Amino acid sequence: SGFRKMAFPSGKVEGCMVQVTCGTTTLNGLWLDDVVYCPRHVICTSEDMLNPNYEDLLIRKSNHNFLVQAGNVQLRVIGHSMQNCVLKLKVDTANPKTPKYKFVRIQPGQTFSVLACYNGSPSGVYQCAMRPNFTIKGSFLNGSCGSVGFNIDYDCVSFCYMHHMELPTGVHAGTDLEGNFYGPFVDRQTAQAAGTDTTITVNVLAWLYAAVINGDRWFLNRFTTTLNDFNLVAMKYNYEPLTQDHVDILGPLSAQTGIAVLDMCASLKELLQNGMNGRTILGSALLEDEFTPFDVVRQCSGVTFQ
Amino acid sequence: SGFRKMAFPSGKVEGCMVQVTCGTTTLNGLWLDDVVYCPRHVICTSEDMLNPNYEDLLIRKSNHNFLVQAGNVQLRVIGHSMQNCVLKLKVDTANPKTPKYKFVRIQPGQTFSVLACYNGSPSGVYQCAMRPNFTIKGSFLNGSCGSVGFNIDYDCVSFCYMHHMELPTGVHAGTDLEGNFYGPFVDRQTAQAAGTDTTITVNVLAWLYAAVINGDRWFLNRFTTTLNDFNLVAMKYNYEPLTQDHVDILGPLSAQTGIAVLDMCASLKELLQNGMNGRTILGSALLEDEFTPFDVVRQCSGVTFQ
Ligand SMILES: CCOc1cc2ncc(C#N)c(Nc3ccc(F)c(Cl)c3)c2cc1NC(=O)/C=C/CN(C)C
Ligand SMILES: CCOc1cc2ncc(C#N)c(Nc3ccc(F)c(Cl)c3)c2cc1NC(=O)/C=C/CN(C)C
Repeated sequence: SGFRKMAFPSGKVEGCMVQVTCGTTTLNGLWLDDVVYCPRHVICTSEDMLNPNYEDLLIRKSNHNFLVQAGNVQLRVIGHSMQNCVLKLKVDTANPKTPKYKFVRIQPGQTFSVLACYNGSPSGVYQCAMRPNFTIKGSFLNGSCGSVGFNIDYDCVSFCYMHHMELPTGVHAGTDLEGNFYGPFVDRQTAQAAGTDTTITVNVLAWLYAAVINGDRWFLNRFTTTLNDFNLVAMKYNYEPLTQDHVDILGPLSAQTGIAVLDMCASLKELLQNGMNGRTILGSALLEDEFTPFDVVRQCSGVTFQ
Repeated sequence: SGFRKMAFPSGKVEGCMVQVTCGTTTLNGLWLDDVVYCPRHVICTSEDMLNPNYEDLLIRKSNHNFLVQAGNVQLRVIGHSMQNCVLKLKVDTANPKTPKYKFVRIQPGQTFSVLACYNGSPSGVYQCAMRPNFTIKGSFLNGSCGSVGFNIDYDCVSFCYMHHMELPTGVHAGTDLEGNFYGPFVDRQTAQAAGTDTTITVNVLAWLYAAVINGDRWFLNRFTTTLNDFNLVAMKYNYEPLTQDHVDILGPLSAQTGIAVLDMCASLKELLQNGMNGRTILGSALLEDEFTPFDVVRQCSGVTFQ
C-alpha cells in the first residue's frame, strides 16, 4: 500500500555520467560505448548564447579542446561531430559500465526519471513528465545541462531527454538523444514562451485508479458520462481531450478495480466542477497528472529492474 | 530553478541489495562487507506472525536454511545471529560494491530516500520523512520488506531505515540498521495504531523559503509574529511547536532570502488560518513538510555525491 512519485533506480545511468568542459563552460555528458553525448552549447560563451552560429563556433574547436572526465580519470577525445543540438565526442575507451540502452523520443504525456548532475556528478533523481506544451517541470541549476531523463524496462535504459535550457518562467526545455528539441524551443537565449500547460487527462484517471486501489475512494459517485460529454468539461478546464485510445489504455486498471472508465470519468468531472472541498487524494490536494497508466500498474505490482 | 521531491542517486545502494529466502518467505537483504542484514520475520510463516517467539523459531534454523542470492550468484552463509529485530547473516565473501557507510538512527522530522526492492531487485526510489508519530508514508508491497532508507553525504551512505511492517491504515513501520523499531511498533501482526500525524513545522518553513527562492511569493505578507504567538496557532492545526533551535537551523535560508524567520512564520500563520484560496505553492495545493532545511539548501545549491 501507498503510492509515491517514484523514479527508476539511477545506478545504470550514474555510471554513464561524465564532465565535459570546452574552454570556460562545464556541463555534463552521457558516456555510452565510445561516445560522449552533450549539449552543443558547451562551445558557447554566455555572450554567444544570444545569437550563436554553432557551425562557425565549432570550426575553432579541435578534439583536444573538449575535456572529458569520468570521475577522476580523463578520457581521450579522438573525434567530434554535431548532430542537431548535441555533440558526439568519440573517445578511445568504451564505457565499461555501459548498460543495455536505446534512444527514444517520447510523446507528450509520457513520464521519465531525471538524474540531475553537476560537474559529471549525480545530485538527485526525480520523476517528470513531458508536458503537452513540450516543456518539463524539473529542478535544474546552472551546470545541470546534459543531465538526462530515462525509463528502464528490465535491463534496458531508454534515454529520452537531455537538458538544455531554462525558460524565463522557470520551466525546462531539452532534446532527445538525437539532439532534436522537444517542442519549438531553440538553444539560444531569446524570447521563447511556453504554450498552454494542459493537464494530461489519461494520467489523472490512472491516478484516480491508483487512489481507489490504495483505499482513497471518497470521490467515487453514482454517475456516469460519455466521451463527448466528458470532453466538454475537459475543454473548459484545459484538460486534454479523452480518446478511445486512452480508454483502451485504462482497460487493465478498469478490470482490476471493476470501475468502468466512463464511471471514473464522471468522478473526475465532479472533481473538476466542484473541487476537492478541502479533502485529499493520495496525499495531494490537486489532481495529479504525472503518473501514466503504466506507472500505476508498475508501482502497484512491484516490477523490478537490473 | 524548479523544486522537486528529489531522492539521492541510488546506485551505491543498488549494489548492496540481495534476496533472502528462509523456507517459504522471500524478502530483501542489505549486503555490506561480509554481513547481510534483513528483517528477522523472514523466519516466520504468515501463521507465525500473529504471536511469534523469534528466539524459539530461530532455534530450528541453521546457516544453510538462509538462501542468499546477489543477482544470479548464491552467497555462502557461514553464521547468523539476531540483533533486536534484524538478522545478521555472515557470508564468506565481502560485497565488492560495499560503499563507505554508516548506520544512523534518525530523528522524527528528518528525511531520507527509500530504494523499494522486490526479490533483491530494485523497483524505484522515492523520498520519505520519519513522521512525528514514527511511521513513514511509503510505497511498499508484499516482498518489499528489507528495503532500506538512506542519506548520502559526498561518498558515504548513512543507512537509517529498514522496512518491516504495514499498519492496517496503510502507513509503514520499520527499524534502524541495529534492528530497533522507530516508535512503539513491533514485528507482529497485532492491533497497533499510529498516533497523531503532526506536521513538521520547521520543514514547512524551509519549503516556503524554497518557494520564495523559486519565485512563488504570493503568500508573503506585511505581518510578523513571535514564537509563542505562532505556537498557539501551530497547536490548533496539529503542527509541531517551533523552538529556537528550529529558528537557528533556518538561519541560512533567512540570510539568503532576507526574510526573517518570524516574518515567514507570520506567512505560515495566515496560510493556516486562511488556507490557500485555490492557489498553489511550488505546484502543491497543501503545505509540504517533507523537505528539511538541509534538503532545501542542498537542492537549491547543486550538491553532488559519488
Ligand atoms: C510485489 C509482489 O507482487 C505483486 C504485488 C501486487 N500487489 C498488488 C497488486 C494490486 N492491486 C498487484 N497487481 C496489480 C494488478 C493489476 C493492476 F491493475 C494493478 Cl494497479 C496492480 C500486484 C502484482 C504483483 N506482481 C505481479 O503482478 C507479477 C506478475 C508477473 N508475471 C508476468 C509473471
Ligand atoms: C549548481 C551550481 O552551483 C550552485 C548554484 C546555486 N544556485 C542557486 C543558489 C541559490 N539561491 C545557490 N546557493 C544557495 C545558497 C544559499 C541558500 F540558502 C540556498 Cl537555498 C542556495 C547555488 C549554489 C551553488 N553551489 C554552491 O553553493 C557551492 C559551494 C561549495 N563551497 C563549500 C566550496
